Amino acid sequence: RIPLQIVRAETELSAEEKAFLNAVEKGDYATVKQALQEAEIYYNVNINCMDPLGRSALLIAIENENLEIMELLLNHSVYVGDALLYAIRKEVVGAVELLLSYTQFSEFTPDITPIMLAAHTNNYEIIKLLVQKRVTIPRPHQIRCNCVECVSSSEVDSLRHSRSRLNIYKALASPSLIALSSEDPILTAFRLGWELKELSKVENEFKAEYEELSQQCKLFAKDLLDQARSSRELEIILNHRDDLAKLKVAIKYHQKEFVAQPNCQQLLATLWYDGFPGWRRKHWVVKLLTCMTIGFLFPMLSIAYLISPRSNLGLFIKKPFIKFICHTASYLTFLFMLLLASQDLHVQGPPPTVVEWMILPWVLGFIWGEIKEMWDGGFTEYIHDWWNLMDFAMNSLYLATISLKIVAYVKYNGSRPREEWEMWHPTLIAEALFAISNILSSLRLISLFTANSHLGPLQISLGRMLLDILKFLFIYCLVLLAFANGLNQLYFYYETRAIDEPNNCKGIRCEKQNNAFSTLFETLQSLFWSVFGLLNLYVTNVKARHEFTEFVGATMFGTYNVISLVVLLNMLIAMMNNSYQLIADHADIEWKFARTKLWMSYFDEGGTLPPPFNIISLIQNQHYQEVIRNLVKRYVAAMIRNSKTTEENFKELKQDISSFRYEVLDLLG
Amino acid sequence: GRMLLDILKFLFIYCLVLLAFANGLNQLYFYYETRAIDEPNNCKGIRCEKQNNAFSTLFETLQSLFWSVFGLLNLYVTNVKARHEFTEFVGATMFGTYNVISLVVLLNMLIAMMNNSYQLIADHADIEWKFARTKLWMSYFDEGGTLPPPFNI
Amino acid sequence: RIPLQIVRAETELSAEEKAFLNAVEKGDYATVKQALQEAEIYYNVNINCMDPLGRSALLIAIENENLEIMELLLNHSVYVGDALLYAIRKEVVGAVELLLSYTQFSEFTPDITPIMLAAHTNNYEIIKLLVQKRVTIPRPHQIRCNCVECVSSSEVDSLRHSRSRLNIYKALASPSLIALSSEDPILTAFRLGWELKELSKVENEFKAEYEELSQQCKLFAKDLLDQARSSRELEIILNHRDDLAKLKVAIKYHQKEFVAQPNCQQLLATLWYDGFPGWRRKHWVVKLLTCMTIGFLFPMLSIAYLISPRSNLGLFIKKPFIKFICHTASYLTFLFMLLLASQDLHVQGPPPTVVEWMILPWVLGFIWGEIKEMWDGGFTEYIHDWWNLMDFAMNSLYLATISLKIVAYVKYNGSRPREEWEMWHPTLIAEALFAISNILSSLRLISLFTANSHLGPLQISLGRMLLDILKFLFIYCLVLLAFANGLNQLYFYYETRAIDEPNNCKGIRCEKQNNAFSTLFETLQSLFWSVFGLLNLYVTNVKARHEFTEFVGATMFGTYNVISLVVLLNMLIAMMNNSYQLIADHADIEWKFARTKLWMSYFDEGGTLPPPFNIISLIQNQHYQEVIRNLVKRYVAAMIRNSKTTEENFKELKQDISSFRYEVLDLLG
Amino acid sequence: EVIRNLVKRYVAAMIRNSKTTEENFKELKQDISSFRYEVLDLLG
Amino acid sequence: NYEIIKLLVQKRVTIPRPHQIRCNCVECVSSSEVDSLRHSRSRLNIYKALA
Ligand SMILES: CC(C)CCC[C@@H](C)[C@H]1CC[C@H]2[C@@H]3CC=C4C[C@@H](OC(=O)CCC(=O)O)CC[C@]4(C)[C@H]3CC[C@]12C
Ligand SMILES: CC(C)CCC[C@@H](C)[C@H]1CC[C@H]2[C@@H]3CC=C4C[C@@H](OC(=O)CCC(=O)O)CC[C@]4(C)[C@H]3CC[C@]12C
Ligand SMILES: Clc1ccc(Cn2c(CN3CCCC3)nc3ccccc32)cc1
Ligand SMILES: Clc1ccc(Cn2c(CN3CCCC3)nc3ccccc32)cc1
Ligand SMILES: [Ca+2]
Ligand SMILES: [Ca+2]
Ligand SMILES: [Zn+2]
Ligand SMILES: [Zn+2]
Ligand SMILES: [Zn+2]
Repeated sequence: RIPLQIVRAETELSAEEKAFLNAVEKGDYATVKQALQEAEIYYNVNINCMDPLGRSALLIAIENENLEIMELLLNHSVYVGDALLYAIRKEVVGAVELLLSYTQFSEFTPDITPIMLAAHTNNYEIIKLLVQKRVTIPRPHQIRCNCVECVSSSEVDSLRHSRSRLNIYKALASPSLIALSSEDPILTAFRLGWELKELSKVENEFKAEYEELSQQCKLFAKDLLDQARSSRELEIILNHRDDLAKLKVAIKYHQKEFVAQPNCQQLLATLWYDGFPGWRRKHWVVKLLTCMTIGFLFPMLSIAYLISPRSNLGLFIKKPFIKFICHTASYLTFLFMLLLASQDLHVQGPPPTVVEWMILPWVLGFIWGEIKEMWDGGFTEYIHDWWNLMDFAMNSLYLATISLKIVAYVKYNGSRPREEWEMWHPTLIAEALFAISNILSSLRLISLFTANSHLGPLQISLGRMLLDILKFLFIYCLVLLAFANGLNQLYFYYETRAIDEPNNCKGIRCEKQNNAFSTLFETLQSLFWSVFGLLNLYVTNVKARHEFTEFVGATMFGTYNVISLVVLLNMLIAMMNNSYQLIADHADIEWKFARTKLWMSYFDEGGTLPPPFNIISLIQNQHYQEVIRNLVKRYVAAMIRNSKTTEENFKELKQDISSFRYEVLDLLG
Repeated sequence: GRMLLDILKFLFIYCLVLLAFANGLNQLYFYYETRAIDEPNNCKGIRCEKQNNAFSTLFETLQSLFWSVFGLLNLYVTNVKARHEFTEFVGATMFGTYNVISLVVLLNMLIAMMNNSYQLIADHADIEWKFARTKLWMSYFDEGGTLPPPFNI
Repeated sequence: RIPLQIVRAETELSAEEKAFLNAVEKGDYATVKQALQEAEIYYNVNINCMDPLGRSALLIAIENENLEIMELLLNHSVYVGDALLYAIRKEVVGAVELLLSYTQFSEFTPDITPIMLAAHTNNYEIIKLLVQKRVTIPRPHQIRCNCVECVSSSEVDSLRHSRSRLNIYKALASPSLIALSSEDPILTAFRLGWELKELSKVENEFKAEYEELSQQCKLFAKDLLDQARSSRELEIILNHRDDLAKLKVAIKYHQKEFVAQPNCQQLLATLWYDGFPGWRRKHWVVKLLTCMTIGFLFPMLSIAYLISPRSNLGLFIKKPFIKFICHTASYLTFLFMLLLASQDLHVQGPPPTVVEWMILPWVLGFIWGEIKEMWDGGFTEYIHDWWNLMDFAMNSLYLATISLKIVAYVKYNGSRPREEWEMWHPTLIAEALFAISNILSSLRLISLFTANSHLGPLQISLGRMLLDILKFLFIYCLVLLAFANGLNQLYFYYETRAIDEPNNCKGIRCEKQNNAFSTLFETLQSLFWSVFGLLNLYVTNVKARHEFTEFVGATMFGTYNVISLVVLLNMLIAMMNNSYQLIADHADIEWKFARTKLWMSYFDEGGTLPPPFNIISLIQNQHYQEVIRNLVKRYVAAMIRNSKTTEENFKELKQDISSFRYEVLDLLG
Repeated sequence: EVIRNLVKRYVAAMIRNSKTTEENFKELKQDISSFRYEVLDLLG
Repeated sequence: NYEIIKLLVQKRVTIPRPHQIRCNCVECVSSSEVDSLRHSRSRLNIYKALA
């Protein structure tokens, strides 16, 4: 048998104390009043005694929402320590008002204060009541602060310091506490969410709590925007300066839900189709014909803007959608010329052809536009855009091409057949670089999928899955390098000269593959091509009769095949499935944020002409404050309605019924 | 690592199917075994430029059926020098049934199992990783083994 | 503007009728009583008037659970038609008892009766109250009944007939109505669930409702089994005759949940490990060593059973687990001999070797065991097992092999080299058939995965996904046949003789593939092998300079590749994913049912010896009734507890409070 | 006529389905408090 | 709510007719240009009422 006793004993209550606590629980006002009056005289009952659950009489009265018994206990001067915190957590306005007018165990940490707890409960009534007085919340220090106080607190007690910081940020990120006590609730929500996201990044632990607090701030900003009821209010909000300034700030803080607001998107769409008033209601054929017409007329629009910007055609290109169409048409003509550029080849360093002469101004315009964007935007913004990396690569390659061409033009005059050219001849390197540049230039069209409704979210999904692909590539490369090292170690003894080969061809790119694993570089290439099955099996064979060596090499090759294809590739498929399912929910918001950034990029005056043509306050504050006041009122009302539309409710109902029953029985009897 | 368990579970039935078809193909083809001298380059087996004797012995049949999973086994290996077209057709049918089972059926079922297991274990990945990392960190708290090789000797 | 009016007008209530209905809704007993007494004299208020929702005063009283006002209305003789149905649906015992003691619109169809509605509500109290009287439910006819009444009702009104049949089956399948009024609740649940499943199969519409009713009956049987509290009760239940007879009946009706009951499984496990009392608590190595020892000693156990069944070794094989081990060991030795059978070949029809002579008794034993199982079990049971099909194939092939061998032995004596043998020589056909038989024999080991905990549910999952594979194979074959027809139509003009080929080899199984699409059979084979990439591209090339024909053939081949691989194979993967996710939940129950069938197959005396050694009542009814009574009581109590542990509840609370308030105000004032 | 029958049946069925929140508990408390105040006024 | 809807329809109540989906009258374009948010909200409210 297992004897069961009380290992951690406490102080039991007497019979009279238990009876008094039972009377308090049942809500019998008369018996509780008699017990208090008798305790004043006989001192037989301790009014501050706890229960087996640790609650005192005052805590029992608070938990039952019994205001009469609460006031009766308060009038008899019972212990009140931390009772206000319990009243606030219970979210009972009457208890809070009663207690405001006036080391034991506690359910609240020592750093919790009444205003902080009210903010944690996000109860607008109690938060407003506490802010009516002079209450303050301590300022959290910098995320990476290194002052003496922060390091001293961290070293003395890391748990307490982290808990206090989390409690402070829970208090500040309260939507009700931001609705009050905040000059600009929208900007406060933006920056508070950004700081919470940064804290989530920095704090490896407590990451989920900071992430959810940041998400809560983002949702509060979105709902405040949702409360707008007219286009005038929306324009006032988005144009406020601390045009579309606040929208730009929201984009800066990655407020995807705020930007993808349907009314914000509608306003941005009206700005986007400046020229066409009825683009929303048109047939597919009409839109396609209009887009084709504007694309084919892009040089005329660019020339008209160059000559006279103030005309029906001069300023027609400054419209965002028209500007986008013209830039896309210019890039498409550039790609068409790139395709045509491959339609005498023995000249060493030939002069550029007509197609190359037409291509050159586009390349110069691309370089000039890149450096102009670099100057106008800045450094950090330029480097934050990943597409710019590709642009840089393209430009560099093109520049290299030009350089090499010039070199080949000045260093060579004779016409020698390409068969006997040097391997590192300038023309061959220039042509290879130009081909790579063509590949990258055509691949640059992916970024335009954002402008499309059907292609945008798909591109978002693929870009997000590229992260899982990158994660898997590391372990794949580790396995590939391991097996390459092993196969090269095994096979490098049987390396044969190219002369001994049947066609004087050495390597795996010959008709009969040979020396697949002779060198580490060739072993890497062989193991790569085996993924796609282009490496034949007889490459694991050697001229000598070393059948054990051939079998071991074949076994290494087979194990590599099994791992890379059966195991790693299926695991990659499973990871992609999971990630795509995870990101399918938020694809629309991500796409709309990306498309909003694309649209905003075409609102600026700079960069109007596509290549190659580019180389040739108090009242506003008062209006914003009035609109913000209206939005805050509407948001508070809506959230109260949503909250209004548990076991403690049934406990309160029972308490009310019992109190009424005792009152009636006392009045009658 | 957790999906490796599903891989191990699937490997048993795959090996059963592979052994069955290897037994059948060897039983059918072991009569037409040819010497290495008769081969065009004195090379016998499937690791030659022209594959031959793919199903002559049980070991070679196992290797041929393994390499057929990755497509490195050519079709003409189901051909014999004699004019036994029925035997060649039956051997080719056995090879094709093995291909259908191992690739179309077994591999897709393995993919489905991996999907289910990965979805199941995605929820608790963080706790498992933190437990493993805690064990790794604790392994470096002890005085013993401070010096890495070769300084430990 | 859209004018809004009442298109379907009704009869509005007067002011006094509306006031009376409001008084009834509020529960004011005094005003309702006064209104009734005044209506008796002045006839100014219609006591049977409806409301805008169609409810009368009696229906309002019933819906509020106001028994006092209900009785007051009943004492004044108000219209009571269909009020009992509303009382039953409300599941109020007091209303039902009041109404039992005593063409307008109705919420219940005309075929609904009080007992049927009570069964639909599955309320044990009301069902018992109605069954206390003499109530009956009409018998549904046969599922495929063809009497005059059924066809007449179906032709006159199919909707009404189907609705009435569904209502009757909803009534009968009520767990409370089966707990009462049923001699054998378990057998009734089994057969009722089976019949509901058959109706679901037959009725293309209403399939989901019959499926859920059948599932409900299965769950009721499982819960009744769950209520057993001792092994004596469980043995009495499972051994009842209308051993393990009721368990066999449950297996017959595919009661998977009933069979996979943990207590049923525990009893079956104790029966399964008859010899070993402590097999549950043993190490893996001990179990493996014991299994290997018993497997290696299987011939000794078989011989001991043959000689003297009554000994420590004679009856040691009759134990189910030992019998399974011996049969598995015998089959494994047979497969080992099959493997050894491939270790002079110029003899036409050679005599059987030592390995073949050892194989022959195993084949004879397999055939004898198959026919013995066919005789002992029956025809329908034998053909219902799909594995038997494979067995049949194996046996047939083996028989064919033997026949051909005999033919080749008697028809040929000379030793001619195999190179110049006929294509259809008996020896070649016999060897091909034997190889196919070996493949099938080794593949037969899949059925033993059921006996394993880790391999069982996996086999269940793969078997269930084979259905999706079969479904996909139809459309794949349609596409394959279409493209084969097209490619053959295009290419059959350029068929070349085998002599013209470089090595006198014609077809795709040559070193240089040729005539890939010349004939329909060869086109089918080429398109099949292209799925696995073994068909080379140059097969779409012809000797003539018909570049258009070659391009069109290559385009057909490429379209076939795109469809079969990119489209069809990925769709197959998606289908397999969905089906595996769907069937992962019930894998354990399916596996345990299959394993129970496997275990039961080894409980019988017949078939004890594996090949080749196989060729050398009133008191019981009273006990079952007592146990069933105990189970029914426990099940009723448990289900009532589970149900006890809506807006109408709050409406009833408000009604009670208002009635109390009116009573107090009348008593005081 | 058929549409009238269908509309009646649909209305009844949807009302039944809707019948079969914190504001409900607030209303219950309000009713109890009103009854309590009425009784206390009537007695006292 | 069927009860309240019936009570209000007992009187003479009307709901404004929404225009064509691709209507191009002067009133629609004027309302869209003056306040797109208000016009869209009113159209959505009308269609919520009718449906
Ligand atoms: C598929 C092969 C033939 C490559 C074709 C290359 C280009 C001709 C395609 C690739 C991506 C296409 C672009 C994808 C995105 C859009 C957005 C599209 O706009 C919309 O879809 C919605 C209306 C709007 O832009 O506001 C305008 C066409 C455009 C530039 C497309 C123009 C044609 C592009 C450049
Ligand atoms: C993987 C390759 C080498 C093929 C091996 C073929 C056989 C040697 C394997 C295949 C399936 C195996 C069987 C799968 C199922 C079982 C159940 C197993 O029992 C259990 O797992 C739980 C204990 C119990 O049976 O009650 C006993 C071994 C046995 C017959 C296995 C014996 C060994 C078998 C026949
Ligand atoms: Cl070699 C290259 C270099 C840079 C770039 C980047 N870049 C683009 C590309 N856009 C045009 C359609 C898809 C994205 N337009 C530009 C206009 C001005 C400056 C840079 C520009 C593309 C290609
Ligand atoms: Cl050629 C063959 C024919 C039939 C069969 C069916 N069969 C089996 C197969 N069992 C043994 C282990 C896995 C399933 N045992 C038997 C005992 C008696 C009778 C038939 C029997 C297998 C192979
Ligand atoms: Ca750029
Ligand atoms: Ca059988
Ligand atoms: Zn600090
Ligand atoms: Zn009938
Ligand atoms: Zn209009």
